[PDB]
Amino acid sequence: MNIFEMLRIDEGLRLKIYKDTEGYYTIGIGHLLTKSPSLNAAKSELDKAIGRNTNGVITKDEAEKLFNQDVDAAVRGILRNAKLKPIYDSLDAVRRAALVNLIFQIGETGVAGFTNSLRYLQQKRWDEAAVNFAKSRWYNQTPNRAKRIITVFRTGTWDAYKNL
Ligand SMILES: [Cl-]
Ligand SMILES: [Cl-]
Ligand SMILES: [K+]
Repeated sequence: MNIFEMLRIDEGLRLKIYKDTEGYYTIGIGHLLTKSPSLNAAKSELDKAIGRNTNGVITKDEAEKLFNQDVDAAVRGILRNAKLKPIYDSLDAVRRAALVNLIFQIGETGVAGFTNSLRYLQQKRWDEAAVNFAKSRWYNQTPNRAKRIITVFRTGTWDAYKNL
């Protein structure tokens, strides 16, 4: 198991523009295209992303391409976040992956309300952070996925992703 496989399990793989759980235009492996309700706009974003005139459908390889970029950028931004880096730095590999996954999903803006949960992680108070993470819109709107992420934050093992 690793961040790519993990996120690959959580976001799936779709080669054609689709709407995510929030109803936004996305493609590939959870690659958000825009929060705009306009399909054209989404398609434009796609075109900008891939670097060609696609008409909403991409190849597997392309999809993977944007996914690599996505993971990398997420990590990179966590590292540029003064509030985030310390957290990340304090965690073991598995847990870090959970953190990247979370940010890949909700973004820094998203991660912004997790202050208290992040702190419990920092203090290595696993169970408490776990309870805390659950009290959030994030958990409420994507409870299955949240639950896995949370088990990883709590346990430090990939058990939750075993068998998926
Ligand atoms: Cl992009
Ligand atoms: Cl879910
Ligand atoms: K998805």
